[PDB]
Amino acid sequence: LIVNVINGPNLGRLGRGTTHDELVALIEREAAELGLKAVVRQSDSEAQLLDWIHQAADAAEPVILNAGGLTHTSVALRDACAELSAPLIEVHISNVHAREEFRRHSYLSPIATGVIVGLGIQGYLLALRYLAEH
Amino acid sequence: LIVNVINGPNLGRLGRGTTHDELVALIEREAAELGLKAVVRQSDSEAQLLDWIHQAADAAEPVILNAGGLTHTSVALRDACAELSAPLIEVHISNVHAREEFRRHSYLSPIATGVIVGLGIQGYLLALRYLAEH
Amino acid sequence: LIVNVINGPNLGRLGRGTTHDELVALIEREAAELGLKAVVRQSDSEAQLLDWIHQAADAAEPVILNAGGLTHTSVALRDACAELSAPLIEVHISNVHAREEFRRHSYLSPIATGVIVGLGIQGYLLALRYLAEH
Amino acid sequence: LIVNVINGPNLGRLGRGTTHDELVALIEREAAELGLKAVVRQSDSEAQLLDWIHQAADAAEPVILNAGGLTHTSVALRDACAELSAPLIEVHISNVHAREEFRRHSYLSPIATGVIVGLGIQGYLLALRYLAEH
Amino acid sequence: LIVNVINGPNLGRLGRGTTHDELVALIEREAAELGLKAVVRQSDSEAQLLDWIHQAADAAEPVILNAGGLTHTSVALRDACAELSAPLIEVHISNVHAREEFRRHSYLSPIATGVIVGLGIQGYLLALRYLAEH
Amino acid sequence: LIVNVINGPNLGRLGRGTTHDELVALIEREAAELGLKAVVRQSDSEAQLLDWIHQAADAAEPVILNAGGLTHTSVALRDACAELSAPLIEVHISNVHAREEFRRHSYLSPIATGVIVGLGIQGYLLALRYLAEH
Amino acid sequence: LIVNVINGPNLGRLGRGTTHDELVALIEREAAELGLKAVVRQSDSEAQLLDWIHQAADAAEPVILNAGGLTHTSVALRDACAELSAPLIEVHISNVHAREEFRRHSYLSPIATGVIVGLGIQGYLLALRYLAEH
Amino acid sequence: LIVNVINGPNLGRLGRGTTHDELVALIEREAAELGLKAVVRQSDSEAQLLDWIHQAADAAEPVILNAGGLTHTSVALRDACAELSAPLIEVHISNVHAREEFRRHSYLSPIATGVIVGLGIQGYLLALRYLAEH
Amino acid sequence: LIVNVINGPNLGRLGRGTTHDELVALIEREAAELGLKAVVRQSDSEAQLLDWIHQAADAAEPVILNAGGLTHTSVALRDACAELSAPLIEVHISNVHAREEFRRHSYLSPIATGVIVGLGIQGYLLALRYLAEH
Amino acid sequence: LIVNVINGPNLGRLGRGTTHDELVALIEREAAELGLKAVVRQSDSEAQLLDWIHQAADAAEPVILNAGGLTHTSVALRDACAELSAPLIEVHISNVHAREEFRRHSYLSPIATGVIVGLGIQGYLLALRYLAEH
Amino acid sequence: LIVNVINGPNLGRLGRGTTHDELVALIEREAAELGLKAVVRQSDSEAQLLDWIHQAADAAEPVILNAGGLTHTSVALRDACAELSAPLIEVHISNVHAREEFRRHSYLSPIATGVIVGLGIQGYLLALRYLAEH
Amino acid sequence: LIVNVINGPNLGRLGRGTTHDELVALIEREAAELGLKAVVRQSDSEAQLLDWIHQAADAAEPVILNAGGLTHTSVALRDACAELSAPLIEVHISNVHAREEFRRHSYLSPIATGVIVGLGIQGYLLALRYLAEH
Ligand SMILES: CC1(C)C(=O)[C@@H](O)[C@H](O)C[C@]1(O)C(=O)O
Ligand SMILES: CC1(C)C(=O)[C@@H](O)[C@H](O)C[C@]1(O)C(=O)O
Ligand SMILES: CC1(C)C(=O)[C@@H](O)[C@H](O)C[C@]1(O)C(=O)O
Ligand SMILES: CC1(C)C(=O)[C@@H](O)[C@H](O)C[C@]1(O)C(=O)O
Ligand SMILES: CC1(C)C(=O)[C@@H](O)[C@H](O)C[C@]1(O)C(=O)O
Ligand SMILES: CC1(C)C(=O)[C@@H](O)[C@H](O)C[C@]1(O)C(=O)O
Ligand SMILES: CC1(C)C(=O)[C@@H](O)[C@H](O)C[C@]1(O)C(=O)O
Ligand SMILES: CC1(C)C(=O)[C@@H](O)[C@H](O)C[C@]1(O)C(=O)O
Ligand SMILES: CC1(C)C(=O)[C@@H](O)[C@H](O)C[C@]1(O)C(=O)O
Ligand SMILES: CC1(C)C(=O)[C@@H](O)[C@H](O)C[C@]1(O)C(=O)O
Ligand SMILES: CC1(C)C(=O)[C@@H](O)[C@H](O)C[C@]1(O)C(=O)O
Ligand SMILES: CC1(C)C(=O)[C@@H](O)[C@H](O)C[C@]1(O)C(=O)O
Ligand code: NA
Ligand code: NA
Ligand code: NA
Ligand code: NA
Ligand code: NA
Ligand code: NA
Ligand code: NA
Ligand code: NA
Ligand code: NA
Ligand code: NA
Ligand code: NA
Ligand code: NA
Ligand code: NA
Ligand code: NA
Ligand code: NA
Ligand code: NA
Ligand code: NA
Ligand code: NA
Ligand code: NA
Ligand code: NA
Ligand code: NA
Ligand code: NA
Ligand code: NA
Ligand code: NA
Ligand code: NA
Ligand code: NA
Ligand code: NA
Ligand code: NA
Ligand code: NA
Ligand code: NA
Ligand code: NA
Ligand code: NA
Ligand code: NA
Ligand code: NA
Ligand code: NA
Ligand code: NA
Repeated sequence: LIVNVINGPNLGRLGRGTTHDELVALIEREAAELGLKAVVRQSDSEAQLLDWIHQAADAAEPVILNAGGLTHTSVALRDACAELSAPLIEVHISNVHAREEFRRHSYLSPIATGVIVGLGIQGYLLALRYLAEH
Repeated sequence: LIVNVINGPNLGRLGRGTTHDELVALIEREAAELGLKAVVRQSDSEAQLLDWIHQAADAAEPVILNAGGLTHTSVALRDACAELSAPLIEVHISNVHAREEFRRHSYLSPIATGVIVGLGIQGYLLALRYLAEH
Repeated sequence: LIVNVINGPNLGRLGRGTTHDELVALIEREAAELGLKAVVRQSDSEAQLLDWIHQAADAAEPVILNAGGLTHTSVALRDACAELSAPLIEVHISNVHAREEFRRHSYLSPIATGVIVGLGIQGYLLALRYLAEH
Repeated sequence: LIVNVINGPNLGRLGRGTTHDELVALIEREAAELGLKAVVRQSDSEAQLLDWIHQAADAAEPVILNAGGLTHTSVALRDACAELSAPLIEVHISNVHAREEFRRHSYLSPIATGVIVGLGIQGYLLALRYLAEH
Repeated sequence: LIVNVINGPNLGRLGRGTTHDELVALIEREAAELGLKAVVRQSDSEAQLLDWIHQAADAAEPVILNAGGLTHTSVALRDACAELSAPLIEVHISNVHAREEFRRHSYLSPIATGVIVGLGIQGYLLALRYLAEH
Repeated sequence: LIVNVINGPNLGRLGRGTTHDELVALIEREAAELGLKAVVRQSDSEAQLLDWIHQAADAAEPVILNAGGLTHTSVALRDACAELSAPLIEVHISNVHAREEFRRHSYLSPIATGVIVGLGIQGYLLALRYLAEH
Repeated sequence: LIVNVINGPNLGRLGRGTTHDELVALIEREAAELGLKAVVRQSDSEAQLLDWIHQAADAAEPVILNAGGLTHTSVALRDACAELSAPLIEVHISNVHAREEFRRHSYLSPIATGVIVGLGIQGYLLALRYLAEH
Repeated sequence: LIVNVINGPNLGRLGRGTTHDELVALIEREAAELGLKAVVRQSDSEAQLLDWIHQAADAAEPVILNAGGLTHTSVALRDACAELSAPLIEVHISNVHAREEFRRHSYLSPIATGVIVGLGIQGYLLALRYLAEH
Repeated sequence: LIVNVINGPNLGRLGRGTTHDELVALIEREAAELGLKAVVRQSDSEAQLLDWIHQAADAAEPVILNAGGLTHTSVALRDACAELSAPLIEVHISNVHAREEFRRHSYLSPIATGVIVGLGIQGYLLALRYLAEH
Repeated sequence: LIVNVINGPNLGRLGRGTTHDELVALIEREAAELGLKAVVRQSDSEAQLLDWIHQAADAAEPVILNAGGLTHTSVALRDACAELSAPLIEVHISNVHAREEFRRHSYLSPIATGVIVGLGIQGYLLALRYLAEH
Repeated sequence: LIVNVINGPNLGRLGRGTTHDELVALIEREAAELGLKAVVRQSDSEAQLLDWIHQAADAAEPVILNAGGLTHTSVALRDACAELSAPLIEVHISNVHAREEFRRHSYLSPIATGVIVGLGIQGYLLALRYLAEH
Repeated sequence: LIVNVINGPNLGRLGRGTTHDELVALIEREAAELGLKAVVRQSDSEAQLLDWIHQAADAAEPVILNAGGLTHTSVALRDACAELSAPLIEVHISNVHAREEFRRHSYLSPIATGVIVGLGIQGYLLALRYLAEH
């Protein structure tokens, strides 16, 4: 039923095409179509992201996570995500493999159920659809 | 309209859960639902895979590619895929980031539109859905 | 007399065996037995940890620090800890050397007085005992 | 006209020679002499630094940035700084090349207009003078 | 009841502060206070160290081990230590992380229960106290 | 009073914008304004550069050095520069961190007082101003 | 009873001492002496090797494999070999450790039961003898 | 007299400027002018390339080889080429040193007589001319 | 006629399945069957192993060597083994390639005639059989 | 019309077979046959080589360059060569890929039109022929 | 007056040219000529070498040390040698830089006064002469 | 009879203890005592050093070479030195192994007869004595 979509640093700057408010609206609409409720949250603060992941761990709710630059750098976020019992889908809007070498390593991928990159904002919608069939 | 799904070495051994024939049937059914025609092919021969990629290049048809172990090893396959003008979506059934370090490098990812890993056979269906909306 | 025990990200999630509140109680009891006063604080926010380290620097108070994942990643925390004049003991509950390779590097160890790993929550109590004899 | 000077973690601890309040006063005085207005801000919180960089991006204002330890570690800060359209000058008080090897890599340098290191607090004043002539 | 304390090469040269004979006396006194019997042995010969570890394996006795330079170099010692069923605590007098890079790798740490470094000879006494509570 | 500005290989090719003769004129004008005398010299010969550095060592005169490609390659030049007692400021016109990886290492930076990169020819003028206040 | 001996690229060129036909005859003779039936096959085509490995997986038959240069390069072959339930013995005629560094890594060794190198064609016969006693 | 020109994977796709059929015609014309007979063959199959190299080894005929992506990846092809007694000239149309780092390593170069890169299809003609004078 | 079997550190601990005394008995029985005399020796002391290798060098006798952890670490043992004129077969009971990365390098393999790993104690018997046919 | 052939350090020592004077004569003869004028120069001085490259840049003349050991070491020479507008062909007499690993990296190759190695002094003549057809 | 010459593993095998007994005689003769007394000792046992180094530390006597393979591998020997107050000269008979890469690193060189390699047994005599003038 | 002593960049700056003129005098005196003639030359120019090495190659005269920083950087100097038929002794005044890591690699050591480091100016005199006995 409930799916958490958690966006990390700089994702509030989307579109400055699709803005973060637009993304929320798109996700909510898709979720309803699939019979799910999407809770979409964004923060530039690692501590706030950690708190949202802790809550999803306690509730056994799935998480779709685009951690922004913290993907590549945060062991703390990995440690929190490792506690999740429900699925964790990592999403990147851009194809990180076509950019700098440092973007090709993720602390999150090894502990995620799966990873979608380079499909733009549709990545989020495809992750929802995976969770609805699972 | 037409989407090519190309599976590389050892993918004929799926299920020995879901068999390769079953996967073909699942993909075909999903494609029809989306208004697409899926052409699904599998080979253990790099040369045969190259030929199928060349044909998709000449026809300007999108490709969903699970190259199996060649993902990690074949520059020749990368070179062929670089010629494609329509989208290229790389799919892995397993989460390659939760396995050996060598599986975490792909010669294909940098030249793909995007990459889906770890979502099992649903990865193929989600890639179809991306192409139908694009 | 006064010893600061500072716990970083995810340490509030201990026990979800020993909870963080239990750990506080254990530390306080041991401190009193040794003739010390323990001030035990936890935060998921790097900025908050930095502030507590700055205060210990200004007061010339010893610090027992379990920085969680920031151990492996934060130069900022190292820089703050380098200002401490009293002893700094790094503690990890788990044996970081029996886990992923990335956990085997610490930005803090080179600037600490010493390091205790893998002795569970007793590590904290043993660090207190070192400080009481020093 | 307006230049933002942004100082990151631990820079509030300057002088505990020149204190952070003194640095602000020095910068403001130099700015006025050059016909500029300097807005000088410091934070130990990455999220707060990100917000200030976002604002400078939206206003098309130049930034002089001493990110402290985040220089070496934060992809998130790089990503925010990449959005700036006006110049970005990276400043370090110390000569990072005469210290530990890890300080010799910066996530910011590749995206900065230029970089001044090792000239102490005069680095800030020299960066102002560059911006006044540009 | 019985704890073996095993010191490797060059540890007989302690104090030429605290000498190796003094260390033995300190350990024995602490052990008695904790209700334990400490058997403290030192050798510069890897073969002799191996024999003492084999005996502790056969007797299921805990070991506190400061292997000196062999920490960094001996796979043979690791292999012997891997046979121990009771706890193994690695101790270094100095903080190996504040010295040459080569001292920051240990063949023993991954197979130890835990590791104490940089607390001087008190490290041995703290390891005894861990074993008495375990 | 006297400051030496030493330019290495290929710097005579500046402008083929600002030519090397123009740069000399700009530097001389700025120096006079600051109450300094600038001696500006350029050579493509490492031996000649070494001789000029030796002379500045013997006279205890400050040096502003843009060694061109020798920055990245010459231990001999580092060794000569290490003898200087007065300040040494390394200047690069381009932002070397936005170019090939090999340009991001300098044999000179560790032994320089400070380093200015990416501010174009103004880097030289800013280095003069540092020396006038020091 | 049945053992498959599979030789990869360039092994048909043996002796141009012992030729590949001679090797087949030697293996067959040894197999009969041990009460086994040896099926010896060679191909320069990875796809053909994969097919033979798939068949041995389906039949639960042991495999003695000299993959030639594919040893060092093929993840696809590793993936096929990982499916085998009966033993897999890797054989090299030459001592790969006395040659180029690249020959000292094998994608197959980690998944093999064991590995024999440098014993010439007797390696094959010794592998047969292992399988007869197992 | 006879020279073999062997082209590997994707070289049949030349011109989709100069097509592979055109290249054959150009080579044949140049060969005749030099008093040579050129046998030009292309395949996307490693096994087929191996067979052609084996035949050139048996006939003691020179080889001009553009192995395409296999240059960078195939130990099997190196092993076959090592058997050649007549000269082996490696040719690349593109300048592999101006592309991705992975293209700057060749398994073939160490065993070739020489290597021509970046001179386009004229590289083949220049290799013929070398063989005619040798 | 005479073959030396030399076992290094920790091999006396075999079976605490097959014990070291049992292994000796098995080897002796196999040797007699092959018309050989096996001299089997074990030591945890590198110096003692060196002496036995020196004696085999002086007598021009073949050696089957399982150096235990010294395989991975001892240049001294390599240097002694390099003096042997008769064959040297390296044996490991376990498949070192399926364990830690550090076990995948041997100082001995490059100087050995050949290497058998992962075939358990039968490895020793197979090495004897090689020497009997050679 | 005019082609510069520039030889770097130690190339004056050719033949102490073909001497440097002989090479000049061979090149001049070939050039005339092709309708070109070859200007062949050699120096052991990097500064002198730089000057000759600067002149070829100013005249928009092609360069055939064998930089000797500077190939592997000089960023200054790369920087000068990057200014050339006409083609730059790098030539090595020896096959650098069959020698020490350090010879397999060139600072020049990425900025050259193409590279010929291992064809002896004919490499120079083949480079002339490329330039005559281009 | 007294100089210790300490030879490590395998040095007793010299000449099986100059034997170890001959070397002793040569050293003793040279020492007497210089007014010194040479005590020359050899062992294959690290523990024995450590003891001899400890004694030289306690007596403040200079040491000429050829540690054989332990040069490259023993931190324990480095640690003992670091205690010496009188000079320490490292000697190798062979030129270790012309052999395998692993021989080009020494744990001893950084703590030695100096190092002589590749001058054969004369290296020992030259080291004596250094000590006589110092 | 004749020995060349060649000093590279910055060696003319010795003593600004022993000056370069003093070193020449010391060497000449020692040479005469040994029945040799020493020709001692110094230059900061690589080209000049190359010329002196070429002359020693042509005359078959031994060389004692302290190349200064070029030791670590010049392939050209290595190439010239490789031509020498008489002995080549590399000398460093300082112990390069006790300094920066980059000083621990020499392009010259592999091609030298031997190497003396860290014995100060006596290194030169000891090298002369080696050549007199050889
Ligand atoms: C571009 C984004 C949002 C980002 O912040 C980067 O640091 C990251 O490498 C990729 C990213 O998460 C994305 O493409 O979604
Ligand atoms: C398991 C598959 C099919 C494979 O062949 C592996 O080599 C590859 O690393 C991952 C893979 O492509 C997949 O999970 O789809
Ligand atoms: C498990 C803890 C708390 C942690 O957060 C990890 O990131 C770290 O590697 C180890 C750790 O600090 C610990 O074991 O105390
Ligand atoms: C010393 C400062 C402020 C810092 O925090 C360090 O992490 C950084 O490497 C250098 C630094 O930014 C500086 O010198 O300004
Ligand atoms: C200093 C000691 C004893 C030692 O022998 C070193 O090799 C090791 O790195 C650290 C050490 O074990 C210690 O500090 O106890
Ligand atoms: C471009 C310059 C002058 C140069 O020669 C390069 O080798 C160097 O990497 C940067 C440089 O010194 C500069 O930008 O001033
Ligand atoms: C020599 C062989 C057959 C081979 O093809 C090489 O690529 C490989 O490194 C070793 C090899 O498999 C062998 O020695 O059997
Ligand atoms: C472009 C070609 C043909 C190729 O297939 C690449 O994999 C290779 O790196 C270079 C290449 O062989 C060539 O430029 O001829
Ligand atoms: C397990 C043995 C005996 C050993 O001591 C390890 O150090 C080595 O990596 C492998 C080993 O020699 C063996 O498996 O025979
Ligand atoms: C042998 C030559 C001339 C040379 O000086 C080497 O440093 C270089 O690696 C190769 C070389 O340029 C050549 O083969 O032409
Ligand atoms: C050859 C010697 C004696 C040795 O034992 C090697 O391990 C070492 O690399 C060099 C050596 O010490 C020597 O040449 O004196
Ligand atoms: C100090 C010297 C002269 C030098 O120039 C350095 O570059 C080199 O690393 C060591 C040196 O050659 C020496 O100590 O003789
Ligand atoms: Na929720
Ligand atoms: Na990871
Ligand atoms: Na999209
Ligand atoms: Na199709
Ligand atoms: Na890639
Ligand atoms: Na699925
Ligand atoms: Na407090
Ligand atoms: Na560190
Ligand atoms: Na505990
Ligand atoms: Na502002
Ligand atoms: Na970067
Ligand atoms: Na300042
Ligand atoms: Na005991
Ligand atoms: Na380890
Ligand atoms: Na202590
Ligand atoms: Na001057
Ligand atoms: Na450096
Ligand atoms: Na400028
Ligand atoms: Na079969
Ligand atoms: Na592997
Ligand atoms: Na054989
Ligand atoms: Na043919
Ligand atoms: Na190679
Ligand atoms: Na062309
Ligand atoms: Na014997
Ligand atoms: Na080796
Ligand atoms: Na067995
Ligand atoms: Na010209
Ligand atoms: Na390059
Ligand atoms: Na030639
Ligand atoms: Na003595
Ligand atoms: Na070292
Ligand atoms: Na000698
Ligand atoms: Na001379
Ligand atoms: Na070298
Ligand atoms: Na001296």
